[PDB]
Amino acid sequence: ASNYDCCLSYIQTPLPSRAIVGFTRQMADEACDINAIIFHTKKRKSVCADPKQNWVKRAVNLLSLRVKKM
Repeated sequence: ASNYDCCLSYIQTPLPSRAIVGFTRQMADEACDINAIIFHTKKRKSVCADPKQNWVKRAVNLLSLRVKKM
């Protein structure tokens, strides 16, 4: 096992969604072989955070209802 070369660079530091302005979902196939969360904080470029965290899943969660009509 080893860290892949997903987006620019994996989320070297998982920050709270309180600093996440925007984000998107990243599929496992392209430059990434795994799932990652293309974060777009207000003080950090496109961040790639694997959807296996509490902070990530929290940000992706609000999105799960956002990118899913109900």
